[PDB]
Amino acid sequence: STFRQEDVEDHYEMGEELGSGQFAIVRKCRQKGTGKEYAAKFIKKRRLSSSRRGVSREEIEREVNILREIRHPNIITLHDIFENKTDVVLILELVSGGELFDFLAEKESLTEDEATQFLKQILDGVHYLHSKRIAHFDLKPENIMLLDKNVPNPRIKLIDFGIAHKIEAGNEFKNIFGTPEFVAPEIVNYEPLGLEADMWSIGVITYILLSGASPFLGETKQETLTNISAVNYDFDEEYFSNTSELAKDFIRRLLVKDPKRRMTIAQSLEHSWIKA
Amino acid sequence: STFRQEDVEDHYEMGEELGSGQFAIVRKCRQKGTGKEYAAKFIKKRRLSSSRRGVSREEIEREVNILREIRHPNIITLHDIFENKTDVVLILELVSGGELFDFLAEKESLTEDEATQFLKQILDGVHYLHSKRIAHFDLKPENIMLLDKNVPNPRIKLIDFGIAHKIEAGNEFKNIFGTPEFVAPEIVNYEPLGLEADMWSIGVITYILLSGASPFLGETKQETLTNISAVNYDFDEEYFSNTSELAKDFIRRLLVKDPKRRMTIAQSLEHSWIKA
Repeated sequence: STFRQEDVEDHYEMGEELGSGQFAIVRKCRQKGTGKEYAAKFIKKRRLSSSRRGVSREEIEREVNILREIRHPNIITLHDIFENKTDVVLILELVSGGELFDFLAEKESLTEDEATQFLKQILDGVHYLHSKRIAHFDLKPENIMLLDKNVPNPRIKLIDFGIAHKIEAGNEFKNIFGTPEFVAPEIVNYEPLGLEADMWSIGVITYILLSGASPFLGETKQETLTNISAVNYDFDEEYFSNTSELAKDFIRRLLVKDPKRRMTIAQSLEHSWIKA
Repeated sequence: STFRQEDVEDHYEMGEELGSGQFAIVRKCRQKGTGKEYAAKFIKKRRLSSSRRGVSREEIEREVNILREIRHPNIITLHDIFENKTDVVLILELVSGGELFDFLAEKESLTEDEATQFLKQILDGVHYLHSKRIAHFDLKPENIMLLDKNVPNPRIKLIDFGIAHKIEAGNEFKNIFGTPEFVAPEIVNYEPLGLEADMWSIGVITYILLSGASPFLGETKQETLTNISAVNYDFDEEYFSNTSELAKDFIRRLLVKDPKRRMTIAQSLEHSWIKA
């Protein structure tokens, strides 16, 4: 594929920095032709043959390709793609209403009806992707952005696909990526991956939505990963004293070591806790 | 343990930024009491209970503890430790002569006698650590700094211990850390770890010193890790056409999937290729 070999500065005005990914730098920008505001994602390119400062070209295309197919209200849109020697610049949809992580702390804990209002939107977005055999692999509060934060039940779009793959496979797909807190045991153990890893993440997100705490985080990175592979977590009455058995079951049907016994996305939408 | 709960700015002047680690920010600084120049490493602290922006407190102490014991000419020294709400600030020795990665590209390839001049110093530093049962876990050209770059056979000190552990164990130690290119298969497969992982890294460094290329890097992260677990590499005549069998053997006795059959640090110093 080929992106626009042009100066992004010619068509978009840069300013206010937003996210700060590993090799990704996000900046709030302004389209000159219309005045519309967009979000520009700078992806540094893997330099001279053998290096690690930057993302590989082949890995950048993968992300673009996925954003191209993608088309769903609860999911980000890619408008333009630029490129130069050093960086590829994805012009993306701007979601100004802040991350879900930010939103949580200020409420600190949601009611089950509120929690399911957020969850339904995720499950819709994740359902759409899984239909097209796309695994996000990085579902977490930081990649769940609200359109408007100051409305009663805020509406969300999913962001960041630098790690998403198409599981278009009678193949084998393994590797280690994502944030330790949210990764499924197969990623931790370096075992075959599928769409099932995202269902583990949602289980973790849901735990965080209800309790506020992360089910698997420990005092060290080592320990966080031990807990995940072991599946060492419990519904600590502290938070789950007044949580329904259905809500518990939903989470308990998603945090299952064996990816096959783990719930799928269509089963999650048919659950009594989520279903109307 | 307890660090200096004081403003680092009161005792050291900041300026020129050097490295840019994940949660670590390195800055070149100047001691006020003497005028001596030091390197200040800012470590962001893991914030409200459940988070990932920053290193855990327990993980920061571990690094400090290791730098405290540490005492060897080819190894960095920790002078002071400060702390505030957000960051812990390690005042470290300043190594101005740039990274080994930087040095390589401008040469771009070393002679075996030169290569062993660098290697001996590493093996000495790594030997000292392994004696005290300390595994660096992050041996790579970016963590190997030269004192003076413009001298014939430059002298090096090892840096960055945010990932180093003491393998003081009738215990189990597993987790995933380091740069994909240099990590040993047991880290990739999430299997028990020991001092042996560092011997894999040196094998990789040595390959890079002689050839310039990284033995296991592929076009994607997935592929890089496949090659490591598989141990898929060959002495490509392109680079190794004129490389000695001893140099080959040394590398070949270090890139062994099974950590036990892999060479130990004392065996590496007794090798004909390294030994006087």
